[PDB]
Amino acid sequence: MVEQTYLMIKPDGIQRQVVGEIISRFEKRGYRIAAMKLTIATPAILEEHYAEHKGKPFLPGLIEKMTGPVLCMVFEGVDVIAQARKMMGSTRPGEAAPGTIRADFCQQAGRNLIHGSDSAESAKREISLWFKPEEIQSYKLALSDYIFE
Amino acid sequence: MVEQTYLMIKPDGIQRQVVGEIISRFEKRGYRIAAMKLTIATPAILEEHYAEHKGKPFLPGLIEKMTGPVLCMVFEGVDVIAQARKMMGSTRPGEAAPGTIRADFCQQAGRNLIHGSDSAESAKREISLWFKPEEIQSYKLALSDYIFE
Amino acid sequence: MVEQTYLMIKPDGIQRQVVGEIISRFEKRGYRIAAMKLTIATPAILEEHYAEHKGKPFLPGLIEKMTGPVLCMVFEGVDVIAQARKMMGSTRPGEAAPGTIRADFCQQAGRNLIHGSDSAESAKREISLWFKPEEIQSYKLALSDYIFE
Amino acid sequence: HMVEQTYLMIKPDGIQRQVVGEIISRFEKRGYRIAAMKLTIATPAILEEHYAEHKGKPFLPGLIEKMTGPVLCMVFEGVDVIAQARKMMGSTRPGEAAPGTIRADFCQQAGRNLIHGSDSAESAKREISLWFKPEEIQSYKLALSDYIFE
Amino acid sequence: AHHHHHHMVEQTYLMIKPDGIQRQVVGEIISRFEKRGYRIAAMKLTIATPAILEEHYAEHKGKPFLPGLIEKMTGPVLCMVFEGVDVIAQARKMMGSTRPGEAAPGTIRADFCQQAGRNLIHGSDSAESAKREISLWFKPEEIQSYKLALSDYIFE
Amino acid sequence: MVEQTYLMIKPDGIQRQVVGEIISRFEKRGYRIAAMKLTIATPAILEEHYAEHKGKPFLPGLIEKMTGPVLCMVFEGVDVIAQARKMMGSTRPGEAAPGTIRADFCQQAGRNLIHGSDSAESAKREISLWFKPEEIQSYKLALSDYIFE
Ligand SMILES: [Cl-]
Repeated sequence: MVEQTYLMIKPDGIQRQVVGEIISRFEKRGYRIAAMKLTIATPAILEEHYAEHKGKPFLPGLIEKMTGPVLCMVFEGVDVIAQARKMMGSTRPGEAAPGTIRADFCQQAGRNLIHGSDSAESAKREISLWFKPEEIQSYKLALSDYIFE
Repeated sequence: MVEQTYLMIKPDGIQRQVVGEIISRFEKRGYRIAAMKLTIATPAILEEHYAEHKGKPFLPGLIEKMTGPVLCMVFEGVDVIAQARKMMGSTRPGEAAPGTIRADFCQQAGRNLIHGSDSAESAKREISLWFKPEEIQSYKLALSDYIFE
Repeated sequence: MVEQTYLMIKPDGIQRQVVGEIISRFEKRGYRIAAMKLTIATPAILEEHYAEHKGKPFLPGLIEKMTGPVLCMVFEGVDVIAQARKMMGSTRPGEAAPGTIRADFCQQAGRNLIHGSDSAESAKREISLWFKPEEIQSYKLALSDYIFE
Repeated sequence: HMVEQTYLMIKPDGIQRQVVGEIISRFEKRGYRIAAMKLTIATPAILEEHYAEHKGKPFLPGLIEKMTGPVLCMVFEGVDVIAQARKMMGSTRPGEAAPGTIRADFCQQAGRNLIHGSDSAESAKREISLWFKPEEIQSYKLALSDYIFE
Repeated sequence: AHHHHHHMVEQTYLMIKPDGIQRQVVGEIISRFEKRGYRIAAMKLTIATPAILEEHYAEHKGKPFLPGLIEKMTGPVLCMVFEGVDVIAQARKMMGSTRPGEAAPGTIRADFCQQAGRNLIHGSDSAESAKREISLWFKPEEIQSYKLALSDYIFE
Repeated sequence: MVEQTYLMIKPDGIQRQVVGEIISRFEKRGYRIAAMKLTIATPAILEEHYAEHKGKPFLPGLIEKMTGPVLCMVFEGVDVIAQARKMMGSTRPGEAAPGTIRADFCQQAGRNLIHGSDSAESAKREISLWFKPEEIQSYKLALSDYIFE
């Protein structure tokens, strides 16, 4: 049993031109790219994405920072939702562990390069929000026998 | 004065899991990602993509190799069409220069990891074939003053 | 005072073609390659290597997965037995720390890329199993004065 | 909005193992700004002042001897950079340092642990002044600031 | 579909010289050949001695530079066999010119080295030399036959 | 017989934060850092540095782009003046060979990341211009026996 998580490179990842490095970290574990799309995030979609924060004082500033180019991604793998969260590291980069994306690339939570789903429920919701069903691609990795038990 | 080229990671680039490395090579020069999407190429679109080879005996082999997951990309930069061709290297990896993608990653022309547009006209045609206009994203790189004269 | 440990790249490390990357991680700390040999592991030698697991339900599957090309290695360094174990990370990649081999490359314990000795006793036994004394090479690293206190 | 500056010094082992660029890249990767950088050869006299906290301890003479050689003096600027650089360097003893840190990734023993970084705000001010003249510290703004800082 | 066509493959003898061992760039060198989907068919660390080096460099017998070459090469070496399409000529192209200063950027010798006498790596110059060098440095049972799982995406 | 060349990372190399990568390319060949200093280039020193272009119409724009942070460097090696020029590649990145700094990082001559001396006479003049004598450091690389014949 594999699962799928929603990962999104934020505008700072695009603008600092580290998209390839981010993708490589997930490919390195044999996670499969099931979907990928460059878009420019808009306030209306971001308000849905961040619905859990509705009415909170920091939400307007969060939406402003995210209004820009983003790379929407779906990666598939064993326990990938929780594992991708571990790979990203703490929301605050100063607290994140060395070897994680936020620790290795970033300084502050408001520019922390990447978003990943926090749960199976949120991954399903986020994938549906950002991707159309036909944009999720089903194929098998050739090295599957050497990646999976 | 910048232009845009169509670059497509072929199924071998997906399956060998070098997508991030490929993207990083173009980001390294300050080329801007104007569009990106993962799809599974169909014979119908591939026949149009390779229309110049219609009626040639090798065309079905071109289509069969490409019938699989691909990463469609548009990169923007100065002289990017010709420069991306130089970065990919010769169609036959054995004839490509060290430091090019095909020489660094590949052995044979039928598995040469990546496609790039040949010319201004073919770039325009290929971008329109593989992307809808709403999928092309316009934004400015923050480091523009240090990339461009 | 240096010691030596036995490290073995498993068939998944060979087939995913990450041998050089694995070796570089150990070279990076100034560990010295004292022995190295590519072989195809057989059930007979694998049963002796994994003798502590005879009678366990997982042994037949472990032997099957290990019956393939392997890279046998001996590395020398201060505390290298325990330190290589730390560098590999937990047997289960999902529990391994960021920056370890298993966390960076793998998903499941049954395909976890590499073996390393767990103790001085096991290192001595494993080195003797896979290498004859004449295969252990003694030389001094040129940068020794800058590696060892 | 508040950044600080720390003193980081590549020790002679970092120079001789020719990993200076890799070390610098690790700090550049987080958007830390190079405010000062110079190659020098450390002398016993400056090392005794740098390591004044260890005066009288038995290990000090050997520490000075190993540090007498080429070093790269550096000042990096960023949010919480003093403590952050210590996190990135890892434990003084490489065997105790976390994977992904400089000491764990490159080193074996504390006496050859590749790099020094200030341990506090007071030590950073003292060490920056000790090793650098004021005119060697450069002020400029990173073009990527809007995407590094909140 | 995606399955490869049959191609004849070659095997070349590549040897990391003592400078490659001592500068601790073994992994980086191996990665360059793995990156193209070349298969490791054999690999062994040894210490090269004058007698075996004299046979390795038999074409240089009696030449005045041979003694110094043997001295440089007396030390730890990594013996390797890599397999791939046209791998003998391709590996030579990847190593670059004998003189690193003449080697093309992106080759091993241009990227790592300064002078011919410390140029990090040896590779066979022809099929006949590869057969002879492999026999010199490896026993027959040390050559391993297996197939790369990514063959359908490495080979056309 | 070794020589010394003057290499200078231009403001675009500082601002794109590729200083470490540049330094690593020269360290990779066993070139010795003999001197290194971060400064801010002024028009007065830049006019002397570019004295050969006195009176030419492009000189004011060149000076303007170079007025910013720069990393002054001296590297020592066999034939290092010519070799560093080869490693940088053509002044115009579009003409530069794959694997060179300018081809790998840059798009246009006006933002081409790095300067290197063009001759022994220019290297001696440029080192004297940008460094005080006491800033040149004399020491021997411990890897010398494995770098030099
Ligand atoms: Cl924060």
